[PDB]
Amino acid sequence: QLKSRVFIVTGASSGLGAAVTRMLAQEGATVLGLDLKPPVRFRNADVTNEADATAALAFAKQEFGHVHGLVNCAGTAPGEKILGRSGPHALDSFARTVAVNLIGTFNMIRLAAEVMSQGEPDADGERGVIVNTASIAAFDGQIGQAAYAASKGGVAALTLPAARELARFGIRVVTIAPGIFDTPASVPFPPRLGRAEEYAALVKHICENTMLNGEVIRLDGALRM
Amino acid sequence: LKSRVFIVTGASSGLGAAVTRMLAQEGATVLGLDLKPPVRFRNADVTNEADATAALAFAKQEFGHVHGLVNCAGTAPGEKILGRSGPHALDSFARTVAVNLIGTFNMIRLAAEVMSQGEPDADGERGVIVNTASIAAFDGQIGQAAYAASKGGVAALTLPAARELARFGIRVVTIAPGIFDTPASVPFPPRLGRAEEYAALVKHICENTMLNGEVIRLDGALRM
Amino acid sequence: VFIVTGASSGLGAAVTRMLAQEGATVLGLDLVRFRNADVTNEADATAALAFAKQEFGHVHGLVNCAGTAPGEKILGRSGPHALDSFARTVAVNLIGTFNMIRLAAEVMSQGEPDADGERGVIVNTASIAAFDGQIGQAAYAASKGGVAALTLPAARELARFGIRVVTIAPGIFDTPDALAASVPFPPRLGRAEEYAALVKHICENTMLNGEVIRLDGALRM
Amino acid sequence: QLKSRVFIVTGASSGLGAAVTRMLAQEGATVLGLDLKPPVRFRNADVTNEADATAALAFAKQEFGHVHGLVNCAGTAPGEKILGRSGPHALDSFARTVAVNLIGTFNMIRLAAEVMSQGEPDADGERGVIVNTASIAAFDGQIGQAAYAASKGGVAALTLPAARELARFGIRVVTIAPGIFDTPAASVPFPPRLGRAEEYAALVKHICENTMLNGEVIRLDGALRM
Repeated sequence: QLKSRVFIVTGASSGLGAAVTRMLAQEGATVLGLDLKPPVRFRNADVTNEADATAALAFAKQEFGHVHGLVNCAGTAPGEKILGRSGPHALDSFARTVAVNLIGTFNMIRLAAEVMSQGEPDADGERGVIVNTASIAAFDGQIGQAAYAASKGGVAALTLPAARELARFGIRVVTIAPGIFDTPASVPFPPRLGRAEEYAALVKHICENTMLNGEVIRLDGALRM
Repeated sequence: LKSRVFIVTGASSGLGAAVTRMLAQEGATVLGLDLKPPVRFRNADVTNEADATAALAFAKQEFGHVHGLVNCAGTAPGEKILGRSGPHALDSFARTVAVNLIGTFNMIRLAAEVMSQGEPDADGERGVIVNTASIAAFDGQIGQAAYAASKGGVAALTLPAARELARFGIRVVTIAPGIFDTPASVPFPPRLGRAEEYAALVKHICENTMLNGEVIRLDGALRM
Repeated sequence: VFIVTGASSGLGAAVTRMLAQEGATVLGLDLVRFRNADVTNEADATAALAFAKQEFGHVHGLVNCAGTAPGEKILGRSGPHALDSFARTVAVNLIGTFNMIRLAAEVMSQGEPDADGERGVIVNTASIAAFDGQIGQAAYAASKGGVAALTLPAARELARFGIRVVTIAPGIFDTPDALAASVPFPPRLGRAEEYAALVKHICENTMLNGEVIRLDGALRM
Repeated sequence: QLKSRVFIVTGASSGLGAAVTRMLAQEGATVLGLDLKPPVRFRNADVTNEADATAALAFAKQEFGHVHGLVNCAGTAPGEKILGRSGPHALDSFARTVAVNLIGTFNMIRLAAEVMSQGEPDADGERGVIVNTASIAAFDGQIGQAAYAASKGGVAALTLPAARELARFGIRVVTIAPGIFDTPAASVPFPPRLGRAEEYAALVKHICENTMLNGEVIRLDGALRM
């Protein structure tokens, strides 16, 4: 049960983050939802920014004493071709998508983990769970997804060395790679957009299933782009 | 899962026994198949067409319609391609491939036919097929050619199967387990898996409609 | 000295061509010298490998290109997929290459290492269906998926004797229409010689081991 | 043949880029060697800076007339734990490794590809080949390799969307994931040794010649799993 477990949810104001936050709250969990702007406490923070990350962790210690969970859902999925009519893909645009998607989730990991590390382990020796949001684009990059695919491919790659290291402290790191979700016909089955709640239902299952660790789980109705 | 009819392979022990246990406790009805006795149990050779056919008739008559198939029939033998004795016996590779791959496919093609004829639930779903590969399919070690190749063919089966079966609202998902205690080096949890953990992933797969066509490693982050 | 499986046509025939040009000795096997053999059969394969040892005195290479790539649904108009058809595809594609691997490896076992310590190189033909199985390719995907998974345990064991094991997963080749149009680049069918060319890159580059290499023009089915 | 073809190579001063530049020179190719420090024409460039990268492409457009080939070999490979004795992994250190390994290769790719774009197709219809250098850590990330692994995982994941877009113009994009090489061992199954940079170069060459190789990541690692 997640009851009285303290989770940090990133991208918490909408989409996958909102749905995870909601799921945790229904399970009696305690949540710090973090996002750039406003839609269980909510704080504003740029996950990319060191000082904002630090201050949200300091808010967590001070309000709650412990952190047992981190769910990285802050994310941007722009579309932009490597060679546009206009000229080449903006460099800034690519660096920014990498900064939000990859650097931000790493930033939340290095700092959340420091804290989970200090808490009481459970019966299995578990101290913490970290879940990240990659995307199916990490494996099936479509035209115009270069930045996005590279970004989420970095997240997907990060899972295993993070799992191997944090195993020491009994912290799990698992990554979900979602397909198309109804968030702010092609799909073999079910032939429809994923509902955020289905994403959250997998998140909770990772939280509960101690043997899931170091893996990237495709959640995509068998879609291949 | 309550009042749903599931067929489970390798049901007399290990993963399959834990899956039958999980299902029954969820109020589902289970036809557990295995070669030898340990919810009804019936003897069957998952490999044999006629035998698999008869098992599916028993289920059609007896319980009426089939919702679920969990392939947990397998063998995990170990044999060098080149031994002091000589090269790896051919019979032996073929038997491992018969039980793991050919037996899984057989159970899929016949369970699928029956699910095909059933009525779709609230999401349009007519059945779920969960397959047991192995982390050997990606991390084969010395000694594991037969098992690795055999489980690797089950893994690759997943997607063409889900793609076709989508037509009928049948999902196909494969799990790739690591080391489970069935009949030290693991990163975390630094222990063998309990079979019950495998059954709980299967149950989550049953519950989560968006899981389809995927191979899910369940192995405490172990790379062999 | 090379044994090439499925050497009568397709990719096997181009592989025999390429080694023939390179001035190697080839034993072509199929249902430079040919020899009629069933890759599946424990006897034919032994007799084949015994042929090769007395007639040739060593074995340095094995290229498995014996294959069937047939099409059939899991639920057909008529009924379920035939079990024997499925078993037969697994047999040719997977049992047959394993049969050839266990035997050729026994011989390459007993030969002289070169300057890199290499006694042998085995190249297997998987397929992209092993990762992108399209509807109707369950048997094909399953068996070629078996091949692909074999590569690493096999390379890890055979490392002992300096035998490398590499698998190629080709996309669409003109071997025995605009499906071609759908391959991103080059937008055509692959030529068997290009396949043979990678077999050659692999025989040449000692660091390629234990890998499945896509040769598919960026195609995803 | 690589004869008369013009290549840009990145991290050209040592290790893998050096050996690539060597093999291209020996096959009679014109080579633009980019790197930060010196040991075919060499220029000093930061593959990460937009203006350095634009200045290198203009240079090679004016100087040689075309660009047919980009080989990305610039890269760093720090090890730092997520949670170290001192404290958590520095933020900016992680960014910096992502910036050299990932933002760097993308910068070169977007700019080279623009130029390759503007040339004539060769006999196979090919205007370019881009080979990237990822690493086995993209799939087998070891302890301490988080930043390196994510970086290279980025590079690996880029390859298919790039080949898919750039197919339109006949530019192939292929990524090699090398294992342990002798660049600035009883563990590798066979050969039980560090790879020589020449063997990396030889795969780069195989890729330039083989038109069917596109959108893929090739492990070049002697079957090592980290």
